[PDB]
Parts: sequence; structure tokens; C-alpha cells
Amino acid sequence: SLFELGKMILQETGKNPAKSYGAYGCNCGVLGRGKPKDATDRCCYVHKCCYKKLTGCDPKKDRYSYSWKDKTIVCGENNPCLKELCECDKAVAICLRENLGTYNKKYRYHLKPFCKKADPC
Repeated sequence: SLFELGKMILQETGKNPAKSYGAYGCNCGVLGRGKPKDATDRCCYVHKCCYKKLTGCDPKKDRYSYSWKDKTIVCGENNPCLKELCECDKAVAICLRENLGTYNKKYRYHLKPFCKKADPC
């Protein structure tokens, strides 16, 4: 759910997730994709495409288990959908941390109404 996802982004990046990524560019935040504005935004574009494989679980509401071991996110077994959900969330948290070097506050509440329509995943 958003709780695990938010916690992973905070563990990897050290940033408040909602403030930094709740509404960044064309893909981080409220729903839908759009052409990405930069590398951070493209992490979120990839994360929303990753959610498309899920069947039987809901990425916003469903909780799942994971732990922090040797400063690494480790998804627990869960069930098949929840395990895929946990790995989609872990990958976006890692990708946001890898791209913090180009993060641009000017994209923070970017105007989603103006985003180019996203290509198919």
C-alpha cells in the first residue's frame, strides 16, 4: 500500500515522500502516466507500468510485508500479487534515490493537465 511505498522511498532517499514525490512531473503521484519530464519522473512512469501486471491485489490499499536488512529493502513472501507489488515499489524507491542528482523542485507540483499523453507500456 501507500504506507509501505512511502516508507521505502523515505528509507532509500531520505526525503519526505509526499512532499517530494506526491505530485512530481507527469507520473509521480495521482493517477496516470504522461511523457516523463526527467529521470525521476521516468522512475514513476516505470512504476505505474509495473503496476499493470498485478491481478488480485490493490496497490494503494493492500498492505504487505517487507523488512530493511543490511540497508536494503527485502520483500517478504506475501502472496504472488503482493510480492510483485512489493518488488514494483522497491524498484521505484531505489530508482528515485539513483536519480536524486537531477531532482528538480520546479517539477514538484508540475501541471499534470499539460503532460503529453503517455505511450503504451
